[PDB]
Amino acid sequence: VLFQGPAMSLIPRTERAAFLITPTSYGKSVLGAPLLYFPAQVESNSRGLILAGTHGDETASIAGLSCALRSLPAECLKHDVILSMNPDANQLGTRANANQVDLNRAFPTQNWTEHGTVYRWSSHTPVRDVKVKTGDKEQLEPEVDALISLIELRRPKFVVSFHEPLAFVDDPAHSDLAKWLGKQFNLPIVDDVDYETPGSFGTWCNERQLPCITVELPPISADLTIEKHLDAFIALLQHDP
Amino acid sequence: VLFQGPAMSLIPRTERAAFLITPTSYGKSVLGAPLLYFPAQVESNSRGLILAGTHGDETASIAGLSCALRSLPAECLKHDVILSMNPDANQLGTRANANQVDLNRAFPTQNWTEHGTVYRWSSHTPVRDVKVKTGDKEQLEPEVDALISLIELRRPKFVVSFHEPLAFVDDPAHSDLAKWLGKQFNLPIVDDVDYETPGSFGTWCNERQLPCITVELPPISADLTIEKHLDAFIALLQHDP
Ligand SMILES: [Zn+2]
Ligand SMILES: [Zn+2]
Repeated sequence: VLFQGPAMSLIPRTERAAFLITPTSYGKSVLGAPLLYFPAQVESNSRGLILAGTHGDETASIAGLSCALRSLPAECLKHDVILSMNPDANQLGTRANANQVDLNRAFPTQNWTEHGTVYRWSSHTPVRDVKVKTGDKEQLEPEVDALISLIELRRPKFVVSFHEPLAFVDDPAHSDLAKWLGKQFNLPIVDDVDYETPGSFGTWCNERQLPCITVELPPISADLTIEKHLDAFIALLQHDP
Repeated sequence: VLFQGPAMSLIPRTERAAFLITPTSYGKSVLGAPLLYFPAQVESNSRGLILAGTHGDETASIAGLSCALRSLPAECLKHDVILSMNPDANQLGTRANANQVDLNRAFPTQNWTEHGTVYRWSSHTPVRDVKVKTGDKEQLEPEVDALISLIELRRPKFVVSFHEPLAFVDDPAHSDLAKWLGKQFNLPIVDDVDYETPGSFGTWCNERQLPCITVELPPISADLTIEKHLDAFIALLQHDP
């Protein structure tokens, strides 16, 4: 290697409480909060979508993505960013939205059904047994409906979605983007996990041929996320795949 | 000791995604989300107020308090509960609200001023230097205004407020409640920290003679919070001080 590639130049730390990009609303939550995204600032053929907050209690990734976004000069942002697609679940401290619907079981995939499912209470609980709803067959959850119209409208080339706490990069298709992510975040890659489950966002994306990678952080606090992984998020925000 | 006091009886784990208490709104956030509290269910002379989410990125305590609340039989709840008093900052992944105001520097205390202050970027950053607003002298932030009317209306006997990541129980007055909290959460007690700062909730409470204890968790994930401290939150929700 001939020289270390340059350090990213960043908004000064002292200025980082501000958002220099005014977000645009793409909808309204069940409780009536606005759903927000920060539009990409660079024109390019590989503009995609970086997303967090599918599950309202997986917040280390929301904090890391928000800190990264506010650390990046505004004109460097290559992708649309949604800090949280489920704002009600964030203020309720729940995995599910305000109707007790797991939004990752609520996309209208071909195999979607109305029967509920169960999620795991905490990472060391031996079984998944917390009952959770998967949606109404007549009407999408508004956070789902809204994310779907946004993707229709903006056409990202890919989505990277952040979760916790499974500690892996979930790759739908042996792809370089997933390898690059595993190296950035120092996490192992697994191949094709939950891309067939009724209503998962990965299932939904595969049906549309949309590359969708999920990065599952380990169970780490927001503070450790900022201190260990800030650069990995910032890199991602500027990354060409 | 003659026998171990009885285990708390809890809603079955399988049923815990539901809230059995319908919350009441006490206001609206800057972005227009509802501000919610769950009313105490037991009549008593010592009803108080348990609160989290002053800072939008301190979410381990929101998750723990929300999981505790949904674990407790509804009729056992002795205190009002606010899972998050700053829902916009939760969906934005920021410490400050949507106007970049630190809500713990925004209460109308006697010594409140309009000058901004600075908070610490992460727990191992050597100085506080992230600039942050403290409010408008003509008008309260709506999350502050709303919490203040709620306290006026309900008259709690005490407030316990959850923060992260300082790892201590901040006691304004050498009190038993703070000792009981330090023992429950296994955290050291410190005495009179930040109860004089302009606009802090502790300063504001002291001026009204309202006992206000702050529990600062260490920097821990939500998952570890649920697994190590769930019982400590559940106990608190039923505790007579
Ligand atoms: Zn998740
Ligand atoms: Zn705090």
